[PDB]
Amino acid sequence: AQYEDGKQYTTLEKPVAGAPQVLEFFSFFCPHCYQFEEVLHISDNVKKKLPEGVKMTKYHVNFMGGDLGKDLTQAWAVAMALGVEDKVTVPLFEGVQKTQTIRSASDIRDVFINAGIKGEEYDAAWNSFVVKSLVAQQEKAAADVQLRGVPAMFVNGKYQLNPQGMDTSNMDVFVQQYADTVKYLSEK
Repeated sequence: AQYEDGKQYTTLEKPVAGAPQVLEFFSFFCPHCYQFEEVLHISDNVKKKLPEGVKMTKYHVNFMGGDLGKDLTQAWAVAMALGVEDKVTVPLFEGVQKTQTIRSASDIRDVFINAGIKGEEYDAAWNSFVVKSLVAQQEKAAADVQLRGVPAMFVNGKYQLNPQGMDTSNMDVFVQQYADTVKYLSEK
């Protein structure tokens, strides 16, 4: 067919029940993830082509970047709790990979301060049990799919996107094939 199991996507031998409809995993340390966010804007272009009533989840992972890696997963939980993802995603990517000015939890916090989250509000969330359960949700979702690499995207806990099977001569064409593939899998 035009979309083939094993080509633009793969099928989980062990499907995950009750998984989110579209579930993306990334790391602020991950070079292709930087590309997906800052150059390709994958999450956004997928959103623009997803149907009605299909919600999108994006989670951070621990397995890159050691101690700071875990700090960033917790920081992403803060971002989700406060709803400031769109304000901190770029400065966190650039802080880790471009300028390399993120070297500690305190430097992560600075990004949120600079984006206008109040210090007391950040520190309260950081230490909150609401954020602890969000960190657990992130870990469990990754565990559920045996996640070993990023970026990764799953549709309905059953299908994993396979971008290596797509043409990358043209960025925009690549993005639409990716988005269109997510839409296809979504309607499966």
